[PDB]
Amino acid sequence: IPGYTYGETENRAPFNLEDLKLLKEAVMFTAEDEEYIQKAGEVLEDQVEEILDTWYGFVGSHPHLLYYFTSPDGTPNEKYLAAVRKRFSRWILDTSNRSYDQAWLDYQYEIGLRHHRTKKNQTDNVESVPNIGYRYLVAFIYPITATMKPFLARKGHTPEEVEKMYQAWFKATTLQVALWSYPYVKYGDF
Amino acid sequence: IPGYTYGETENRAPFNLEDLKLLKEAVMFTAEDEEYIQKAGEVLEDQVEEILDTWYGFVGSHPHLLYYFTSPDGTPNEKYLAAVRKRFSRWILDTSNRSYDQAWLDYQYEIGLRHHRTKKNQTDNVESVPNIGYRYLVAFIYPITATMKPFLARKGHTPEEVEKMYQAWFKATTLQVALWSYPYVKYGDF
Ligand code: HEM
Ligand code: HEM
Repeated sequence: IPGYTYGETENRAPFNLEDLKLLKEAVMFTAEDEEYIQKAGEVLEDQVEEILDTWYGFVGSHPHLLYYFTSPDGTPNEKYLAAVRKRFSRWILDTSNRSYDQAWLDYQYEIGLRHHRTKKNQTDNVESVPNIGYRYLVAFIYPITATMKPFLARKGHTPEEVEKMYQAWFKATTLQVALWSYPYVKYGDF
Repeated sequence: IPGYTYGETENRAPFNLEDLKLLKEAVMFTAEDEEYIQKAGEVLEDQVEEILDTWYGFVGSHPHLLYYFTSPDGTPNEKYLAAVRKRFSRWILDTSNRSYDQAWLDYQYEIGLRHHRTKKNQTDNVESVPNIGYRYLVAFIYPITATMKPFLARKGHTPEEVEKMYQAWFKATTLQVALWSYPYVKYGDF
């Protein structure tokens, strides 16, 4: 997967497992969620192409969102979209299947950097907008969860079990966006 | 309510109603959510004392969270806790009842400043930790929604109605924390 460097990044994250422990506590994430996030992964894995179509369909319906994938002429850079899409697809699996350990934290730092002006447009060597306003990274916690919700019911568990996979995904997505804030936030304010 | 200055803030927010419309789109908030957030705060009005108890009970049971309300010697400042609790109580109603317009936006900027080192500890004239690390503001999107969830069902609405009130609360909470990122974010990166 071009551009995908999980576990082999150039930098160690500026946060460690003790930071992660304390943030899991803030998001109410426990060993029970670890179990249900894996089950979410099992439910979602064969539905990935439909998930991506649904996700990028949302992004594409709003010009000020599609904007972050645009060439200077205001049109979508289709090379950029395609390349990112393969890494997003793998992130769905990573969220479900990776241990949230130090290597995981290292890639969380890398993903933040990539949304931020620090590294945006460098992975795919494209000309696009320099920065994704942090306001929308936070905003997107909601649609990520709303996108996944229908797919978690299709395979075909009880409302009680679906709710647990959904709640685990919500906690896991919030935790990640919190980490991704690091390069956006004024030094010492994170 | 001491320190509560809604509609009476010193400054205008660096964001406007056009920003708010674009952020609402990013969190999938529509006229349909206005109706159910209104209903939510009709359901929640009666139960605010129990909600506050549950909420500060979560904060209180994690030393690194209770931390943010502590005096320099490490002990919780009870004056600070009781005063802020009155404004948080009002915020529950404001989220449900206020029209999200320019004056609401203005109070959003104020709330973010109060969590940040810019205005933390001034409203109540207390001496406490200087800054709430932004990682936890994002993290708290989760427990805030989890706390409201049980209370939204207790007035005997249908499961689809409860779900709709919850999803509206989730959208609205996410929208607010995105706006509160303003004083935390590197100038120009928001
Ligand atoms: C909950 C919030 C979000 C999640 C879970 C998410 C997910 C991801 C993932 C997994 C990648 C690939 C990372 C890699 O390189 O391995 C990525 C990159 C990217 N995302 Fe997001 N994203 C979020 C917020 C946003 C927002 C608000 C936008 C704006 C439309 C956006 C647009 C992009 C763009 C343009 C890239 C390519 C950045 C680059 O040049 O490297 N993302 N995103
Ligand atoms: C979803 C995220 C959060 C929400 C919805 C929220 C809600 C609120 C509200 C409504 C207020 C009072 C605003 C006013 O003055 O009218 C407040 C203040 C405060 N909150 Fe939060 N809060 C969040 C994140 C956090 C976090 C992570 C902490 C860490 C414990 C925290 C602790 C405090 C403190 C210490 C104050 C007083 C700040 C000051 O000195 O003015 N909050 N919060």
